[PDB]
Amino acid sequence: MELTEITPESLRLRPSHKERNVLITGAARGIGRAIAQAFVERSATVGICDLNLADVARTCEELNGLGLGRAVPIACDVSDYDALVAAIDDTGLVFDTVVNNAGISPKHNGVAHKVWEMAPDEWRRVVDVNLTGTFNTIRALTPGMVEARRGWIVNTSSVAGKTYSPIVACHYAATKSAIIGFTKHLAAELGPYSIRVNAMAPGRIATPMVAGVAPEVNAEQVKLTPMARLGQPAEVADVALWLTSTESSFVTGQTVDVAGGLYMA
Amino acid sequence: MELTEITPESLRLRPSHKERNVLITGAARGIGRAIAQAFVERSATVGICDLNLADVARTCEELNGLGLGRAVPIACDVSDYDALVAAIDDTGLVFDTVVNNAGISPKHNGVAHKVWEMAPDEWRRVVDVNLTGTFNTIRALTPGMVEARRGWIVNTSSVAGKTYSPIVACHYAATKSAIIGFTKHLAAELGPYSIRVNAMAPGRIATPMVAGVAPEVNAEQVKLTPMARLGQPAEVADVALWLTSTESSFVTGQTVDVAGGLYMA
Amino acid sequence: HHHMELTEITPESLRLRPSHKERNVLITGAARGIGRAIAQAFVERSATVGICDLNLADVARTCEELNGLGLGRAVPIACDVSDYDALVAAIDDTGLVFDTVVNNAGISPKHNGVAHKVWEMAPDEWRRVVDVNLTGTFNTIRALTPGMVEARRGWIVNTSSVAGKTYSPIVACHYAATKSAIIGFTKHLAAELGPYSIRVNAMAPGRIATPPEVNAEQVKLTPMARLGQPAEVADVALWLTSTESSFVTGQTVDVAGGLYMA
Amino acid sequence: HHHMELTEITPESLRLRPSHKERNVLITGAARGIGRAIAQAFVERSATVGICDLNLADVARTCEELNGLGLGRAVPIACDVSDYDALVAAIDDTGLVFDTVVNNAGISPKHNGVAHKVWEMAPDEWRRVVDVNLTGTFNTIRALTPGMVEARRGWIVNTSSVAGKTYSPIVACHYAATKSAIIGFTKHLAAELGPYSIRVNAMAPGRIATPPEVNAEQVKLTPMARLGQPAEVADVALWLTSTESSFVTGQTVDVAGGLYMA
Ligand SMILES: NC(=O)c1ccc[n+]([C@@H]2O[C@H](COP(=O)([O-])OP(=O)(O)OC[C@H]3O[C@@H](n4cnc5c(N)ncnc54)[C@H](O)[C@@H]3O)[C@@H](O)[C@H]2O)c1
Ligand SMILES: NC(=O)c1ccc[n+]([C@@H]2O[C@H](COP(=O)([O-])OP(=O)(O)OC[C@H]3O[C@@H](n4cnc5c(N)ncnc54)[C@H](O)[C@@H]3O)[C@@H](O)[C@H]2O)c1
Ligand SMILES: NC(=O)c1ccc[n+]([C@@H]2O[C@H](COP(=O)([O-])OP(=O)(O)OC[C@H]3O[C@@H](n4cnc5c(N)ncnc54)[C@H](O)[C@@H]3O)[C@@H](O)[C@H]2O)c1
Ligand SMILES: NC(=O)c1ccc[n+]([C@@H]2O[C@H](COP(=O)([O-])OP(=O)(O)OC[C@H]3O[C@@H](n4cnc5c(N)ncnc54)[C@H](O)[C@@H]3O)[C@@H](O)[C@H]2O)c1
Repeated sequence: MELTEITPESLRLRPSHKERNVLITGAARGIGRAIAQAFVERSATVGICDLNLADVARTCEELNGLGLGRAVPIACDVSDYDALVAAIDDTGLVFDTVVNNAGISPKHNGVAHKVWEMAPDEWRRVVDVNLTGTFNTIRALTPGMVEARRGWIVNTSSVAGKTYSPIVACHYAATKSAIIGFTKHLAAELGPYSIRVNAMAPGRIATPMVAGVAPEVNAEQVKLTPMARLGQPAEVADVALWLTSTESSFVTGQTVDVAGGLYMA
Repeated sequence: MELTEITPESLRLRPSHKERNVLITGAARGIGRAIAQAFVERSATVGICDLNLADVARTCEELNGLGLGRAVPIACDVSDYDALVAAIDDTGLVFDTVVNNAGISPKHNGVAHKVWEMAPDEWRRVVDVNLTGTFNTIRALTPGMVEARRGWIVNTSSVAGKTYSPIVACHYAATKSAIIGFTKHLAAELGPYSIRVNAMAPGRIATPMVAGVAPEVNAEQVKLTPMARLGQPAEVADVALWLTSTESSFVTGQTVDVAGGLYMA
Repeated sequence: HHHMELTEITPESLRLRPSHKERNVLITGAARGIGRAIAQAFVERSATVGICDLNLADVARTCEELNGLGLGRAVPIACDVSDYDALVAAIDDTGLVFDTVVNNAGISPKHNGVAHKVWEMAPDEWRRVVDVNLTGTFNTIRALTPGMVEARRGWIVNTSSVAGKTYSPIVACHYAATKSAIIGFTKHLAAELGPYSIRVNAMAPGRIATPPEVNAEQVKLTPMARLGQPAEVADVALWLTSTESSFVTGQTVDVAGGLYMA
Repeated sequence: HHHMELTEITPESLRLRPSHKERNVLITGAARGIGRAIAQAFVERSATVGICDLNLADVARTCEELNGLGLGRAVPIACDVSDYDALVAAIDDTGLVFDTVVNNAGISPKHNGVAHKVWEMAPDEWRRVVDVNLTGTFNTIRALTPGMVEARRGWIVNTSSVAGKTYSPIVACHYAATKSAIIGFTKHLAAELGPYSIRVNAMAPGRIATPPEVNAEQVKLTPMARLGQPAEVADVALWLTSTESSFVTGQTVDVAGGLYMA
C-alpha cells in the first residue's frame, strides 16, 4: 500500500511556525527527528533535546543546513529535572512550545518481559523517562507560559495506552495510559491562561523499532491496520505541527491517534 | 476572554483544498455555514446542503461572491435518502468529501424534555436526522469513493455524546454517542481503500443556539470551560479542513473534541 | 486447541439466594440466547420477570419453563419493542409495575453469514437495526421511567457491545452505531434519573455462545481463550440491578474475557 | 439541602454470605478509609485478608478489630508498598499465598487543602505520588503474579479515580496522571494474564466519605445527590473478585453516583 495524500511543497514549507521556539525531546532519532524536521521546515526555532551530545550536534547540523528554521542543542536526560533546566537555559532561548516525544520501550532478545518477570528497576526507569520526563519539561516551561498567557504542549501516548498491544511491556502501556488523563488535567489547569495541551497516540510507525519486531508480527500488525501500511514519521510530525498551530485554536485536552485505524479505542 | 491565536491571511486563504468537491450538510446556518466558508476560502468546490431552497441559494450567492472556491446548491432533507441522492446528482458533480454537520436538538420553551416526558416521535425525528442522515450521505458517496480509492468523511458528534450536558435531551446525547463508534467502524471498513473517516465533538460554540440557552446557563458553561470562552464556528471549521487535508494523512477513526476543555472525556 | 474450561463456579446455595425477591423485572429479547439466560437468572434470584419477545408461542413456552423452577415467576409480554404503543399495551396487560428493565433485544443482520459493508447497505436495513437496537431501548425506558421517577426507585440495564467501542469485522455499521449510541445514552440517562435515585448502566458483551471458523478466530483474539457463557452476562445484569452496586451508575461494563478491550 | 438518604440496603443474611471462603486477599491501604471498608467486607464474606498499610500499630489494631467479628481472618502486613523488597518480605512473613490483591493504597497530596498546580509542583512530590499510586500497584502485582500464573488462578482489582478520566479541580496533576495510568495498565494486565484465567479490573471512585464547602460542591455535581459510602466501593471489589464476574476483565468501573462520568 503506497502513500496517497501528498502535500505540495509550497504548503509543506509554509512559514506557519515562524517566530516560535519549540522544544522537542527525543529529537535525534525516529519520530522526534521527523518532528524536528517538520518544525524547521515551518520556520520554527527548535531545541534538539536528546541524550548524546554528538547525536544532538549532528541533528542540529543537518537541520541548520536546510536554510529554513534554526536548531539549537539541548543534550540531557529528560528524567533529570535539574539537568534539563540547565540545558534549556544554556540556549538563552525561551521556549513557548514543547513536544514530549522521548520514550523507551525496553525489550529482551526482541521480546517484552511479562509482568510476572518484570524487574522493578526496569519498570521504574520506563516510568521515569516516559511519564516523569514529560512532567519535567512541562514543570520547567509552564511558569513562563502562564506568565506570558501563551504556550502549546504536545505529549506522546500510544494506542497501547488505550488497548492491548502484544508488542509492548506493561510499563510502556501504563506510562502511555498516564499521558492521556495527564493531558486532560493539564489542559484544564492551563486553559485559563490560553495554553493548549494535547497528545498524539501513534500506532505502528516506520521507525528503527520495526526491525526489532519479528517479521511475522509486523506483517500481522499491518494486516490489523485498515489503511494497510505502517505510518510514516512525517505523518506524526504533521499532527504535532497542527496541534501547535493557530488552526487548532479551540482544541485542547485531546489524544489523537495517528494509527491508520489500528487498535482503535 | 479574547481570541489569542490568529491565523495570518496568507495562510487562511492558501489553496489547500483546490480540486476538491466537498459536500457539507446543514451548510446554510451556524457551524455548517462557517465550514462552507472555510472550504471555499481554501479553494474547494462546496455542495451547500440544507432544507430551504432560498437559504441554500442565498448561501451559494454569498460564497460565490468571494472569488475563491465555488458553491453549488443541494436543497434537501438529509434524512430522505432518495431525495438526497437526487439533489446530489442534480449538481453533476462527484463529491470526494462529505462533512456531516446537519443536526437538531429540539427544546420546548427553551428547555430539553427529560426522558420520562419525551415524545417517541421527537426521539425518532432526532435519530432520523442526526444519525440516519449522517449514514445517508455516507451510503450515497462511498460507492464512488471506494471505486476511486479516494475519499474523506468528517462527522459531527458532541461532548454531550461522551458525558452529560444538562442542556440537551437524551435523543441528542444518544445520536451524538452513536457517531463516535460509527466513525471507528467506518474507518475500519473504508481504510483499505485509503478513505479516512473522523469526527468532531464541539463543546459550546458561539452560534444561534446560544440565545436559546438561559443566560445563567451559558455563564456557567463558560465558567466550566478552561479556556474561558465560547468556541468560534471558524475554529470548528479549521478542524474539518485539517481532517480532510493531506496533513492528517494517517489519522482515521478519531473523534476530536473542539471544546476548549469543557466536559473532557 | 482453543477453548479453556470454566474456572469460577458459583455454589448452588449462592446461585439461588433470594437477592431480587419482590422485584418486577422486564427483560426484552427474553425468549432465547442471552435474554433467556438473564430471565433464568432473575427467576433463580426470586424476581418476577416479564418475558418480552416477538413470538407469543416462544414467550409462552419460556414462561412455562421458568415457572416450573419453583422460584421466581414469569409473565408473557409478546410484542415488537420498536413499536411503542404495542409495547405499552403489552406491559399494561400484565398488570405489573416494573421497577427494572434489562434491554437485551437486539439484531445484527448478516447475509449468508457476512455483514454488509456501508457502501452496499440497504437504508431500510440500517433503519430497522436503529429502530430495534436503539429506539427499542428508548421505548422501554420511556414507558417505565414515569413510574420509576414518581417512586424515586428504579434500575435500568442496557446492552451495548465491544463492537460499539472498537471495530469488530463480524458486524455491520448499523450494529456498531446503535451499540455505540447505548454508551452515551446510558451516561445521559444516569444523570437525568440520578436525582430520583434511579441507576442506569450497560453491559458490553464480547463473544457469547448464543444463537465456526469465525468463532475460532474470535476465541484466538480473546485473552481468556474461550467464548463467554450467557449465564455470565446474566450475572452482570443481576449485579447491576442489585443493592451491591448501589453507587454504580452510568457505566458500560464489558463482558468479554479481554476481547476487543476499549 | 444536599445529601440524599441511602436507598438500597443489602439484608444481613446476604451481606454475610461466605462468598469468599477459602480466599486469601491482600488489601493495600487497609488501615483506614476505603481500604479499611474493603477489608471489613472481605472478612464479612469469610475471606482471609492481608492488612497492608504503613504503621504497624494501625495495622495491628485493624487486625484485632476485624478478627473480633468471628468471620474471616485478618493478618498484618506493615510496609510501604512502594518499596518492593520490603513488600515482598512482609508478604513472605505472613506465610500466606495471596490469590487476590486489591490495590487501594494511594495518596493525593494537598497544601492546606489546595492542590498545587503543575507550574508550582515540586518534582519530588510528583515522584512520590507516582511511586505510591502507580509503582506501588505494580509492586504487588509483580510480587503475586508468579504464583497466580503458575496456579492459573488469580484476581486483581486496582483503584483508579474519575479524576483519571476527566478533570477534577480537587486533585493535582500527579494524582490525575497516576490514576489515568491504572486504566490502561489494567487492560494490558488483563490481556497478559487472561491466558492463565486471571482476571484484572479497576474501580474508579468519585467522591467517597473517607478521611466542607468543597464536598458540598461535589455533592451538587453528583446526580445521585450524595457522597458514596466506603462500603459501596467495597461491594464492587467483592463482586470483581467473585465468581459472579467470571467473564469480566480489563474493566474500569466508576463508583461515583454519576459524578464526572467519562
Ligand atoms: N515507533 C512507533 O511505532 C511508535 C508507536 C507509538 C508511540 N511511539 C512513541 O513515539 C515516541 C518516539 O518513539 P520512536 O519510535 O521514534 O523511538 P526511538 O527509540 O527511535 O527514538 C527515541 C529517541 O528518544 C531519545 N531518548 C530516550 N530516552 C531519553 C531520555 N531519557 N532523555 C532524552 N532523550 C531520550 C532516544 O535517544 C532516541 O533518540 C516515543 O514516545 C514512543 O513511545 C512510537
Ligand atoms: N452549536 C454548538 O455549540 C454545538 C455543540 C456541539 C455540537 N454541535 C453540532 O454541530 C452541528 C451544527 O449545529 P449548529 O449549532 O450550527 O446548528 P444550527 O441549528 O444553527 O444549524 C444546523 C443547520 O442544519 C440544517 N438542518 C437541520 N436539519 C436538517 C436536515 N434534516 N437536512 C438538512 N439540513 C438540516 C438547519 O436548517 C441549519 O441550517 C450539529 O450537528 C450540532 O449537533 C453544535
Ligand atoms: N451474543 C454475543 O456474542 C453478543 C455480543 C455483544 C452484544 N450482544 C447483544 O446481546 C443481546 C442479546 O444477543 P443474543 O446473542 O442473545 O441474540 P439472539 O438473536 O440469540 O436473541 C435476541 C432475542 O431478541 C429478540 N428480539 C429481536 N428483535 C426484537 C424485537 N424487535 N422485539 C422483541 N424482541 C426482539 C429475538 O427474537 C431473540 O429472542 C443483543 O442486544 C446483542 O446485540 C451479543
Ligand atoms: N475517597 C475518595 O473520594 C476517592 C476518590 C477516588 C479515588 N480514591 C482512591 O481510593 C483509595 C483509597 O482512598 P481513601 O479515600 O480511602 O484514602 P485514605 O487516605 O483515607 O486511606 C489510604 C490508606 O492508604 C495508606 N497508604 C498510603 N500510602 C501508602 C503506602 N505507601 N504504603 C501502604 N499504605 C499506604 C494510608 O496510610 C491509608 O491508610 C486511594 O487509591 C484513592 O486515591 C478515593
